[PDB]
Order: sequence, then structure tokens, then C-alpha cells
Amino acid sequence: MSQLELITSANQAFLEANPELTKLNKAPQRHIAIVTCMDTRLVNFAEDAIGVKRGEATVIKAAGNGIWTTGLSDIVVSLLVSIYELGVQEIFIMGHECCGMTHASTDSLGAQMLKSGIKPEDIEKFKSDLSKWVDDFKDPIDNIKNSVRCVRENPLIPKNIPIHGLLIHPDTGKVTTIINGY
Amino acid sequence: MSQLELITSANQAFLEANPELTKLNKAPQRHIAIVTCMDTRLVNFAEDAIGVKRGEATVIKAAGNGIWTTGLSDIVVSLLVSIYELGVQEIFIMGHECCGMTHASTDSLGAQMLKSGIKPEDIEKFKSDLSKWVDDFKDPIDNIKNSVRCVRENPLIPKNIPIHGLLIHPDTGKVTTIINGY
Ligand SMILES: [Zn+2]
Ligand SMILES: [Zn+2]
Repeated sequence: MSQLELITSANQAFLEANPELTKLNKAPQRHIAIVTCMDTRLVNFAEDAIGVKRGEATVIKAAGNGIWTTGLSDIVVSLLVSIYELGVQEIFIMGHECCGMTHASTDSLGAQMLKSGIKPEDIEKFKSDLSKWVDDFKDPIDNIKNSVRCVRENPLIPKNIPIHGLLIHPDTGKVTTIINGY
Repeated sequence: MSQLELITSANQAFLEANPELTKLNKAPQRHIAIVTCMDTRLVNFAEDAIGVKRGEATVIKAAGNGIWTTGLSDIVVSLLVSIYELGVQEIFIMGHECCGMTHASTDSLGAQMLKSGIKPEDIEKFKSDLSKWVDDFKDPIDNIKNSVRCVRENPLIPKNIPIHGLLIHPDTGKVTTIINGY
């Protein structure tokens, strides 16, 4: 059985076990956006750890949960949609210990790409841009502090929207407040 | 209680109820990456719907789960890290019906920003770039098909990594295969 088949299969079983679900509002009912990491350990974990339930928040996830730009990015656009289209009033940026964006570099990714038959010329072309995500990621806490700053100083983001910074431990699920944005 | 206080509070309760949890591998154990939407309705839902458990996959989320670029983005970088650093062998891009990005436009976001006291000059500066996310998002299915294409044609992504396209219904949780990438 392929991974697709397993998903198809699991979905069938899911629909059987969940025959009639209540329609939820499309807008987050706590008016909050969470930005966090793609880390496998946070899946079906992080939200329970912060007491966030289905229908309550938008959740935005990328490797290292970073905003290093004050222009636009996938994450930034997600926040604009959250605020302006979906009524979000608070942003929580939540990094995690042992992120492994910490010990990821353009060198190591480059090496891996070469192994995978990626053209060296292509690796060089993108190395500089890629650096902005993986090499600038020094430390989880620093990244949180910096990310909270970059969202704040974004000219498209209203001054009356608090931006908080949190750190979650991927094993224990302990959350520690880094920045209170009120 | 503020939203931060609620989170702090819930975390305390979470740690009490979950005193000692088994450490999981930092790498996804099914070697799969899921790209999906930030939609409030998919939180604590989408993963169960596809039978994906904690520790099995990386999950990447942005408004409209779109890859329109063959350069770099938050989503793309997340996929590179997944494959090269974390051993991911398959990518599933999963859009949803009633996506908020369909009826989001630069006009509507602009209007909202103007309301919020954002400088008109700033709105005009970003309008062209912003267009690439919100205006190009025509239809969920078309976005899935196009996103699967843009990941495929990305020169940094190996040819031997299948890219699948799925559609989930945000109410029922029914998943339908759009593209099989094997
Ligand atoms: Zn991480
Ligand atoms: Zn959506």
C-alpha cells in the first residue's frame, strides 16, 4: 500500500467514524493567529499544549517559523489575510527548542542537493537567497524576538494588533512567554 | 483573562495532565510533507482526516497553501528542509473547498488596510507583489493543480520525489485525490 492509498483509506475510516460534524465558522473564534514550526513533533501537539481548539485560531507553519523580511512572504501574507479578511486581533509567534533550523546551513543543504542530482549551477543561484532562511537562523529565542520585531515594523500591519513571542519545548510541550505584546 | 493568559493557563493544565511524554524522533517517520491552508477549520482536523499522527509528517501551512513561484518562498524552503535535512520522500499539497483566498483580492485587502489607517502609499507599494498571492488564487482545485506544478518544476526539488494534490472539505473532512504524483 502506497502513502496515498493509506491516506485514502484513513479518510474513509475517518468519515465513517465522524458521520455528521457541526459546521464551524470560517473565522477564528478567538481572533488569534499562531505562527509556528513545521516540526513533526508539534503536529497534533502544539495546539493542545496552548489550549487552542479547532475553529479558534489560524495556524501558519514553516521551517523555523521566521519572519526576517518587512516586505511580503508566505507567512506575512497569511497574517494580512488573518487580520483583514478573517478578523484576527492578536498574533502569537511560537518557536521551539531544538529547532534544527539552528544547525541547518546552505552548505549542508547544498551537499544534500548535489547528492540528489540537483545542478551545481542551480545550487549556486539560490544559495544567497536560501541563506536568509537557514544561516540567519542563529537561535530559537533570537529568531522569536527578531520575528516579533519584523512583523511589528511591517507597514501593512496595524499598530493596534499585539504581537507575542512564545517558545514551546517539542518533547514536554512546556510553553514559556518570551515577548508580551499588549 | 487575556488570550496570552489563557494560553499560559492552558499550558500549565496541559503539563499537569501529561507529566512525562515519550520523546519522538525529530524526523517524520512516514517521510512525508503536508502543505495545507491556515484555515481555522483544519486545525486539529486535517491530520486526523488523512490519518496522519504526531511524529509522522512535517506540516506546512499558509493562507491558500499556494506555490506560485519556482524560486524560493517560506513554503518552498520548508519543503527543501523536509527533503534534504529531514528525509521526506513524498509531498502532499492539500487545498480545501470554500478557501478564503478565492474571494480575497488586493482591492478588498486594500480597502481593509485603509480602514485600519495604513498609509495609502504603502498599500500601493506592495499592491503588485501582494497580487501574486491573492489575485492569482482563482479556484481551490486550480490552485492545487498549479501548486503541484510549481513544486515539480522547481529546480531545487529532485525528480524522484512524488508531488500529490489533494482536496479536503473543511466541514465534512472528505478528502479527494486531485493529482497522483507517483
Ligand atoms: Zn523547527
Ligand atoms: Zn484556505
